[PDB]
Amino acid sequence: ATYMLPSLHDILDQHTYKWIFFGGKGGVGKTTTSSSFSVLMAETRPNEKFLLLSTNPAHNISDAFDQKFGKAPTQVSGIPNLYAMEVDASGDMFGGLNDLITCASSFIKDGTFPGMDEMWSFINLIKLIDTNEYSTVIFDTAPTGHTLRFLELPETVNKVLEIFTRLKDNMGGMLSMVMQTMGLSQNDIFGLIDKTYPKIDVVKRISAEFRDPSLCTFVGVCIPEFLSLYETERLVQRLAVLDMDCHAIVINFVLDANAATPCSMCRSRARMQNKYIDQINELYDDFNIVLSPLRHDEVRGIANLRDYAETLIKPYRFCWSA
Amino acid sequence: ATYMLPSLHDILDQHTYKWIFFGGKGGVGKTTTSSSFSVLMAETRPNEKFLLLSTNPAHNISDAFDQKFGKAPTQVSGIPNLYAMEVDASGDMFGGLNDLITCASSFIKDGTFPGMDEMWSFINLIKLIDTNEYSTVIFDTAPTGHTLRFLELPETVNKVLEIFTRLKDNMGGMLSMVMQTMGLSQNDIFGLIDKTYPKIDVVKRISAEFRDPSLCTFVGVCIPEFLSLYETERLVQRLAVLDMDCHAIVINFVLDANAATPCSMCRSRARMQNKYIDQINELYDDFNIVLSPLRHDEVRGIANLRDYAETLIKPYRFCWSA
Ligand SMILES: Nc1ncnc2c1ncn2[C@@H]1O[C@H](COP(=O)(O)OP(=O)(O)OP(=O)(O)O)[C@@H](O)[C@H]1O
Ligand SMILES: Nc1ncnc2c1ncn2[C@@H]1O[C@H](COP(=O)(O)OP(=O)(O)OP(=O)(O)O)[C@@H](O)[C@H]1O
Ligand SMILES: [Mg+2]
Ligand SMILES: [Mg+2]
Ligand SMILES: [Zn+2]
Ligand SMILES: [Zn+2]
Ligand SMILES: [Zn+2]
Repeated sequence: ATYMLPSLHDILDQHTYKWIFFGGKGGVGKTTTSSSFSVLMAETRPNEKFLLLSTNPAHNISDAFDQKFGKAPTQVSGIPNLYAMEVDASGDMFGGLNDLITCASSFIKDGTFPGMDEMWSFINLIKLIDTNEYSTVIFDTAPTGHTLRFLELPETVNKVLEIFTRLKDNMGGMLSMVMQTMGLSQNDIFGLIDKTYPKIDVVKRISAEFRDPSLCTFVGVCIPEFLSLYETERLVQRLAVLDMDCHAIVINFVLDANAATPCSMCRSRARMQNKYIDQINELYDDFNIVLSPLRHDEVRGIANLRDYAETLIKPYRFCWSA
Repeated sequence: ATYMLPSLHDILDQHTYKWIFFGGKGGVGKTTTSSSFSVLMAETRPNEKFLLLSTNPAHNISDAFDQKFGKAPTQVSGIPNLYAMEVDASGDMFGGLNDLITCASSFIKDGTFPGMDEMWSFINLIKLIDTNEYSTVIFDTAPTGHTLRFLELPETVNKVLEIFTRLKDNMGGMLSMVMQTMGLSQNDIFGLIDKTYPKIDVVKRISAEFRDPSLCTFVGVCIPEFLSLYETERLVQRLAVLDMDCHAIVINFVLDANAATPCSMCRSRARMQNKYIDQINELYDDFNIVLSPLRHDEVRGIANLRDYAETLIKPYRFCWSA
């Protein structure tokens, strides 16, 4: 009843995608899967450019590729259309606009809203992306429970733009209060609003692309174990709240073993995994469910990232397959 | 040359310990190991009381124990001297002191130092711990790269107490500025400083216990793979910076396989693990290195947490052991 191909081949072939996120519990393969998929995209689309971004403060993209990446787009050895970059947590208009915001917000209740650094980090990031003309950006995220980088900016944008309105109108005398508090002219304050409003508008427009299922999708990564399914349920619910598309899950570390497998370790673990794979098949029956097998070695270097990518688009046949 | 028992038995038997942290890369077994060890402590010391705290916003202690825990100490089924609690991120003196701090700090450069919520979260936590009289608190931390909860408060304490000094002395007219800015009397400001200074002093005294190797130790958890050793090196360096003791690592998911093991998956993976275990044996030759074997099933429920704890103090004999 509506066979979903157990692969990311449809995502790979959907060239409208501008933003692709991979996420899930600690240790499930976010870095391995995002890195492998970004190689697959780059090698199948050599006439386009791609950016892999780590937003996990525990950056592991360098060690996955066995190549030193930095805080600026770095070209991947052997895949010259692929760039990788570490994004850290949180010009001089920043200082001025921030002070204007923090002062003006304290004129109303709950007026200490966070993520003004976030906004400026993100404005910088759009700088790079338009300049270098990437067709798609791939995110290697931090584990679930760690706040999703950039995904709440639409609510930040809204509070800033309403403050801009209040100041322009002198709503309840906020402008007078700010001028008298900061010793700025009406023209100084209007100058800060006017010069930065286009920057905010860009943030508004790209944040909307996160919520457009043609431009953005979020791929879940999990292991077939109680705690990882729990974290996956909570990631899927949080993405619904944020109006962001998630229709694909990669189940990683899948054992190629059954009741007839000699190894008693692989045999019993495969029994455990079977319960949780069936639970995922049931719960997410409209998703692409990709079975990424346990490999004989860690997934480091392009040869390994390439082999890992093959099972993202060519569904692996397990001894226990139908 | 200085045989370290490959177990946590010395830590288990060291009753001076008040604070024990478990940490490491995403997915390596922080929750499993902290939960198991906290059961072991509670069952070996039934006449004392123990608190297990999750500071991973992705709280998994409930699912590890298969018991619902909340935001207040919850008594563990079958282990009545053991309590478990989820600690979330960030009375009315809070609001007032915070406003006093944020105002007074802007009178000097870099005067926007973070973690005033942190401090108040922590003051609350010491409340519970002294009241309920726990001999030891065990922390299930967030992954490496995620900021270590409560461990930077000594530097927060210092900036607050110097502001207190400045205000008391009217250093460079900061007191006048604050009185005129906030419309408080000298006596109002002195009242806020005097009433909360004892609260700060408590934070100062307990933060110091984190840095006393008789009262506090940090146990590393890793898997024998490149990325996990990298994250472990970076956790160990960060704990040196913070003057916090780390002399124990648990290597988890260790395969009981060698060249003679029939299973080609377990045989090759054991070859990979062997390289990284030898690297850990070399690099951390003054540490307790505990080998926690891969188990046939996920570690959920007290029976499993108990079995897992046995290999924390009784070193497992592997087919490949000396
Ligand atoms: N299918 C697989 N078979 C074998 N090893 C794998 C597989 N997938 C990932 N690995 C290895 O497992 C480890 C964990 O993977 P990875 O670091 O990609 O996870 P993560 O979700 O990014 O972790 P973190 O939460 O720490 O960011 C790595 O050492 C990686 O090489
Ligand atoms: N030795 C082991 N053998 C088999 N399964 C294990 C072992 N240790 C842990 N597990 C299982 O592996 C999974 C990951 O462990 P756990 O959740 O404790 O790691 P963590 O470091 O707390 O992860 P996170 O970074 O998400 O907080 C769990 O499903 C747990 O039951
Ligand atoms: Mg990662
Ligand atoms: Mg955990
Ligand atoms: Zn195709
Ligand atoms: Zn003993
Ligand atoms: Zn096996």
